[PDB]
Amino acid sequence: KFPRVKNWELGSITYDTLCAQSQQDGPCTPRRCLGSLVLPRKLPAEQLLSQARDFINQYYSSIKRSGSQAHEERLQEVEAEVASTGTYHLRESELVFGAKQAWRNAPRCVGRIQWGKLQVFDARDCSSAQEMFTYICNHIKYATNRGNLRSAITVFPQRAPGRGDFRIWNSQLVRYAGYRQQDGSVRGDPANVEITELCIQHGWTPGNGRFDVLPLLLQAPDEAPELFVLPPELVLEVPLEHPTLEWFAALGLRWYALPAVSNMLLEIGGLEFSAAPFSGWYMSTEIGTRNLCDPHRYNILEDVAVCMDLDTRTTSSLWKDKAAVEINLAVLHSFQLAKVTIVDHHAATVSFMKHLDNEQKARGGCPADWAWIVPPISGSLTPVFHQEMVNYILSPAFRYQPDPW
Amino acid sequence: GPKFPRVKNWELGSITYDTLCAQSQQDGPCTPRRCLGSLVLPRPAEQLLSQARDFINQYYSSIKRSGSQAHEERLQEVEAEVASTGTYHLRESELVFGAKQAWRNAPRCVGRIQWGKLQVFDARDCSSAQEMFTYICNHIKYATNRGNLRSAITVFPQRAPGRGDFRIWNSQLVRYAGYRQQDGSVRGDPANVEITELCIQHGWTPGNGRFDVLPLLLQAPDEAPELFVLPPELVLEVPLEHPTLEWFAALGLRWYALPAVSNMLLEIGGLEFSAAPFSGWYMSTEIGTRNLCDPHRYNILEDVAVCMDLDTRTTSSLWKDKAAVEINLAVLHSFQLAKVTIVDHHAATVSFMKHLDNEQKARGGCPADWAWIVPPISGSLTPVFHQEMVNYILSPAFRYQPDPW
Ligand code: HEM
Ligand code: HEM
Ligand SMILES: Cc1ccnc(CCCCCO[C@H]2CNC[C@H]2Cc2cc(C)cc(N)n2)c1
Ligand SMILES: Cc1ccnc(CCCCCO[C@H]2CNC[C@H]2Cc2cc(C)cc(N)n2)c1
Ligand SMILES: C[C@H](O)[C@H](O)[C@H]1CNc2nc(N)[nH]c(=O)c2N1
Ligand SMILES: C[C@H](O)[C@H](O)[C@H]1CNc2nc(N)[nH]c(=O)c2N1
Ligand SMILES: [Zn+2]
Repeated sequence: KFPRVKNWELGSITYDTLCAQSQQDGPCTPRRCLGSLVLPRKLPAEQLLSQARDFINQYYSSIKRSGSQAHEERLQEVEAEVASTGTYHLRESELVFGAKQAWRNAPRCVGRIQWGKLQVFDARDCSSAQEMFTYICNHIKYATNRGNLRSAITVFPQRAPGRGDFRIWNSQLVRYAGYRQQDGSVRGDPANVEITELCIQHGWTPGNGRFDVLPLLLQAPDEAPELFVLPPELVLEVPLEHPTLEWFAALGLRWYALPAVSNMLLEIGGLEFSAAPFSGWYMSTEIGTRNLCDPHRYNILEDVAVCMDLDTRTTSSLWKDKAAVEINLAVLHSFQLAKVTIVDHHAATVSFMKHLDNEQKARGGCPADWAWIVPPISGSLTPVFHQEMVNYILSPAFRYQPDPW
Repeated sequence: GPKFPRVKNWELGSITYDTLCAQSQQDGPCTPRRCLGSLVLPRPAEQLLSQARDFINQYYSSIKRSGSQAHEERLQEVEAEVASTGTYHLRESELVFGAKQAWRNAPRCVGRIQWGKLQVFDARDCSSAQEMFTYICNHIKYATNRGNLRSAITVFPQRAPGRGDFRIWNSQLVRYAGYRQQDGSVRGDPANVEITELCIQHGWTPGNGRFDVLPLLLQAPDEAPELFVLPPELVLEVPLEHPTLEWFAALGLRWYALPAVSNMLLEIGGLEFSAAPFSGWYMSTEIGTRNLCDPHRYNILEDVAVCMDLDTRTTSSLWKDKAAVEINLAVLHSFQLAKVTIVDHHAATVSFMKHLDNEQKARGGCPADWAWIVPPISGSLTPVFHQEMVNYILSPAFRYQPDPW
C-alpha cells in the first residue's frame, strides 16, 4: 500500500508514508517509468483556497500552534482575501517557512541536510528591474561572504492575474558566455550560447574569452528586460590548479564560487514566485565532472589526458576515468586553497544518508530522485547508490517554468 | 507532439518518441503519485491462452507470415492443446525466438546489441538432476570456449500443473563461497553466505579460502536437490594483476570468466521455464567496481588505497575514486592478457547507444532501466548518462522468482 524502501549495503528497510501527502502527479504510470526524464512533458478559487489552507495548516503545525486562535484567524484572513480578490499574500514568517520547506522537499538536491539554514530576503516590495538588480547584488554579497558561503534565497513579487511576471532571464546569477563561431564550434560555455546572444542583442558588448561573466537580464512586468553588469568584485572566482601536476594551472581553467539558480519558480500555498533565486555551495563533481568534462560543456577530458600523456587510443586504458579524477581533485584542491566552501561527493552523499534518516523520523519519508542524487563519477562508491528512493512532488516546491522569450 | 513519451538525448540534442511501450501487457511499480524506478525488486486457462496467442502472433510477425495459413493453424493448434491439457508446448524455433526476444526485452541489460547472437541449447528433454549437470557442463564448455566467450542459454522443462519445478539453487553457475566467521566477519563473497550454508547442509565439505568455487545444488521435480562439484578445468578464472603497479598481483585477487545467471525465470507465451540459465561476458565494472569494491562484497578499496599510499583519512583526497580506477584497470588488463573476452564500460555503453538507435528503427523504442544501464563508476563520462530512457515490461521476459528453499 505504501512503498517498502531498502538499503542494499546495510540490509535495512523503511516504509515511505510521506508520499501519501502528494497531490501533484509525476510523469510515471504503471505501464511505463519516466523517472529518468529531465523535464515534464507539461511545459481557480476553490483550488487556490485548498492549497492555501493546507499550507497555513503546515505553518501553524511547524510552530506547534496548530488549532490555536491565531491559526483560526489566519485561515479567516486567507479566505476573506481570496473570496474578494481571487488571491492573497503571505506573512514574512510564512514565506520564510515556505522557502525552507520547498528546499526540504526538492527531490533532486543532495544538499538537503542544510535545509533548516537558509537566509530569506523578502524582495516583494520590488517594482523595477533596477530594484531587482540591487536586491540581487545584496544576495550575492551576503551569500558569498568572502568564500564562507551561506545559503540564501531572495523572493521577488509573486505572479498576479493581470500582468507579466518578474523574471530573471539568466538560468544562474553567474554564467560564462558561450560565443558561437563561424565554423559552428563554441568559445566558452556551450550551455549559455542562447543567453549570451540575448545579452548581445539587448546591447551588451561581448568579450572574446572562455570565461567572460555574463550580464544579467532582468525583467519587471510587461517591460523589456534590462541589462546589468555585475561588478567584477562581487563575483568570486577560483583559478584551478592541481596539487601535484604543475602544468594544470597552465590550462587557465577557473570556476565561480557561487551556484545561484535563478530560473525556477517557487510555489508556496498556491502562490507563485516566478523570480526567487537561491544559492548554496557547489559539490565538486558539478564543476569537476559535469561543467568541465561533459562533451557538450567545456569538454576538457582529452586535453587533460594528453597533458597527462595518457594512452588516448583505446577506451580500455581508462584514460577518461583517470583524467576526470584528476580534474575533480584539482577543483577540490583549488577551492580549499582559495578558502571557498565546497563539498566533495563522498562527504555530500554521507550527509544525505544522515538527512534520509532524519526525515524518516520527522516526516516518515523523503522524496528523492535517485538519478540526480547519485553523483556523476564513482556512483557505487557512494552510499546513496545502494539506497532505494521514492520520488514524488510535495508542496511547497521549486518548479521549472518556461523561458520568458 | 505525438501521444507517446518523448525521449531526449541531452548530449546530442536529438529527440525520439517511444511507441513500443504500447505493447506492454504488464504493470511496473510506478504510479502518477510516486516513482519507484530505483527499487531492485518488484513484488490459468483464459489468461494463458491470450498470452500464448500474443507470443504466436509475435513469432509469425518475426518471420513475416503474419495472417498466413501456418499462422492461423498454429493458433488453432495452441488453443486445442490448451483446451484439452491446460498447457501447450513450443516448437523448437519458437523457443529460440522467444529466448532471444526475452534478452532483447531485458531493461537492465547493457549488452543487448548482441541479442541476435545467442546459442539456444534446448534441454526440455531433461529428466533428472544428474542430466541437468551434464547439460550445464556442456553449456559452460561451449560458452567459455577457452576464453573466446559465446553467449548461450540452456532451457530445461517448463513448469507443469501441480508437478514440481526444475530449479538451479545457485544464483549463478560460478559463485565463490562466503564463510561466516566466529567474529561475525565473512571470508570470501558475502553475497553467497546463504547458498554456501545450504551447500554445507546438503553434504558439501567446505574449504577456507577467499575464492572457493561453490558446488551446484540442482533440483529435478519433487526431488530434494542434489549436489554437484564443477570439475575445476571447466571453471576458467583470471588471476588479477595491474599493468604498472607490480604489487597488485601479490594481492591474490581473481575472478571467473563466465557470468551465468541461473536463478531467473524465462517466460514465453505464458509458459514458464524456471530453470533456464544464460551467460554472456562481463562488463569490467561488474568485477572491478561492484564485486571487488562494494562495502558488502569483497570491500578491497581501503587495502588497495593503502598499497597505493593514498590519504584514506579524508574523503577529499579522492582516494576511493583513484583506487577504484586502478582496480578496474587491473581487471581489464588481466582479462586481456589472459585472452578472456571482457568489455569496458565505455565500449559497452557506446554499443548500447547503437542498440538504442537500431531498436528505434526496428520497433519504435527500447525498454531500459537508466539506474542499471549507467555504469557504477564514471557515469556521466559515458553517453548513456545523457540519454533519457523509458522502462516497461515486455514479454517474452526474464523475471525474478522466489528461492526454492
Ligand atoms: C547548501 C549547499 C547545497 C548543496 C551542496 C547542494 C547540492 C545540490 C546538487 C549537487 C544539485 C544537483 C545540481 C546539478 O546536477 O546541476 C542540487 C540541485 C538542487 N538544489 Fe541543492 N544544494 C545546496 C543548497 C540548495 C539550496 C539553498 C536550495 C534552495 C533553497 C537548493 C535547491 C535545489 C534544487 C531545487 C535543485 C534542483 C535544480 C534543478 O532541477 O535545476 N539546494 N543541489
Ligand atoms: C553478451 C555479453 C553481455 C554483457 C556484456 C551484458 C551486460 C550486462 C550487465 C553489465 C548487466 C548488469 C549486471 C549487474 O549490474 O550485476 C546485465 C544484466 C542482465 N542481462 Fe546482460 N549482458 C550480456 C549478455 C546477456 C545475455 C546472453 C543475456 C540473456 C540471454 C542477458 C540478459 C540479462 C538480464 C536478464 C540482466 C538483468 C539481470 C538481473 O536483474 O539479475 N545479458 N547485463
Ligand atoms: C543551490 C545549488 C547548489 C548546487 N548547485 C546548484 C546549481 C544547479 C544547476 C542545475 C541546472 O540544471 C539544468 C542543466 N542540467 C540539467 C538542467 C535541469 C534544469 C532545467 C530547467 C528548465 C531549469 C533548471 N533550473 N534546471 C545550485
Ligand atoms: C549474462 C550476464 C552478463 C553480464 N553479467 C551478468 C551477471 C548479472 C548478475 C546480476 C545479479 O543481480 C543481483 C545482485 N545484484 C542485484 C541483484 C538483482 C537480482 C535479484 C534477484 C532475486 C535475482 C537476480 N537474478 N538478480 C550476466
Ligand atoms: C538523462 C538523465 O536523466 C540526465 O542526464 C540526468 C542524469 N542525472 C543527473 N543528475 C544530476 N545531479 N544532474 C543532472 O543534470 C543529471 N542529468
Ligand atoms: C538501489 C539501486 O536501485 C541499486 O543499488 C542498483 C542501482 N543500479 C544498479 N545497476 C546495475 N547495473 N546493477 C545493480 O546491481 C544496480 N544496483
Ligand atoms: Zn518511475
